[PDB]
Amino acid sequence: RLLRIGNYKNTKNRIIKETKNEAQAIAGDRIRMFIRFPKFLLEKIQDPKQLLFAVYGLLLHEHKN
RNA sequence: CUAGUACCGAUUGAAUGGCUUAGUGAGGCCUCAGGAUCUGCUUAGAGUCAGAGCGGAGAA
Repeated sequence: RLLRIGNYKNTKNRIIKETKNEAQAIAGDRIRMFIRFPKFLLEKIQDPKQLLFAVYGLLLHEHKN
């Protein structure tokens, strides 16, 4: 069930090279983003003028143990 | 499998520079012309009323 990689180096840089090529929105774009968000967590959101709220992308397999 | 290194070699792709055939050529300067306008003199208008004629300067 665990992911196994072999050459970490050759996998790492190969993945990055594709990702910049497949980019849909790029630096300096104005964007709206729609996130499938479980509504019960909404109680934890704070006013973004008082508290920093930030969003990060993930690379393909980074979710796998 | 990755790295490096060079060779051709495809589009002139897409540019920069030297030499070169043919053709064209801005601008000011010199020179042949032109004469919007302004103005002096003169017999002459009326007793400024005009006209004519002889000069000087001079922009496009």
